[PDB]
Amino acid sequence: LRVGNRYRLGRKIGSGSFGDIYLGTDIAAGEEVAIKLECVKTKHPQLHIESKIYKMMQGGVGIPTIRWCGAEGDYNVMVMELLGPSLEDLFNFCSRKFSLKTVLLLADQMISRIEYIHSKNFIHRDVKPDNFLMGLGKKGNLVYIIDFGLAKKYRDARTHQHIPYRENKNLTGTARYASINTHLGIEQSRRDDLESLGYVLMYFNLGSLPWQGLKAATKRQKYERISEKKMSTPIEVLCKGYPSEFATYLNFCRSLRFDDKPDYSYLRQLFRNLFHRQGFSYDYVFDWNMLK
Ligand SMILES: CN(C)CCCS(=O)(=O)N[C@H]1CC[C@@H](n2cnc(-c3ccc(F)cc3)c2-c2ccnc3[nH]ccc23)CC1
Repeated sequence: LRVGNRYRLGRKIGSGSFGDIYLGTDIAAGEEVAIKLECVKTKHPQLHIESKIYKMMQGGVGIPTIRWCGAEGDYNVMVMELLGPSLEDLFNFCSRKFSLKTVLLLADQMISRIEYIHSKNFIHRDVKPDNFLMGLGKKGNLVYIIDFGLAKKYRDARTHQHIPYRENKNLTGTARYASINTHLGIEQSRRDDLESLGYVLMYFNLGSLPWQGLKAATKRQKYERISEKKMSTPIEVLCKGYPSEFATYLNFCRSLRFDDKPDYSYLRQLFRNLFHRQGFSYDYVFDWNMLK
């Protein structure tokens, strides 16, 4: 099917926080693209809201370029430059084992993406391996962040007024990577995006997390059981047998005040110093690059 007069819509490659993802073609420029379709007659319309967030992020390192946004037949449409596999897919493909070097390469960029998003007055609130994609081709060394479906302003663009402290709030993101505060029902802010990244990095290190695969009656009960496990697992127990840097990072995030601007620089320098002790070079040879 034609889309925006110059895009041909391919096959469904997967699914977003809302809407389905297709792998299409920019017929005119001969480039493969990604196309998010959302039903026009949907009760909870978002794509246009999401689009405006992607538009504010344009020109950022590790932000996918919008090609086109429109309505066509039954569908609202966003067309992005095509990106590669997610870190969840690359991790599955690497038998759920990343070398310390890959974890440190990823962590350096991922902190930087989260910092760029915070600089544009938004929190992500669904930091998880699925929402980081590697580029293709010459961009194969770049971690991209995607999916602003659950994202939200934390400060007014002009006044930089932080949102107010609120409690009694639905766990909206992914339970596995949620901050301890998020489980307590506190409004997500910058520190929470970074805590989540912290649980994502330890997931990369361990192959899983201790609160992963908990049985219960309902989703509601499972979340409580995850909260209970997270809060009763000390950070030094989670990170036992891994470099102290992972523990130091999570401790620093758990220390951050609701409205604190995090020291992104410090946290990058944390893993950079360890990178240098380990004698690794920043040559962007990830584990999946070594497969043959
Ligand atoms: C349990 N299993 C079955 C579910 C796991 C979830 S999944 O669906 O397999 N995960 C992948 C789906 C595609 C990917 N993705 C999600 N949204 C966009 C997107 C595309 C266009 C757009 F305008 C806005 C956003 C993409 C995506 C896919 C490929 N290239 C991309 N260039 C920019 C986004 C993107 C995330 C990774």
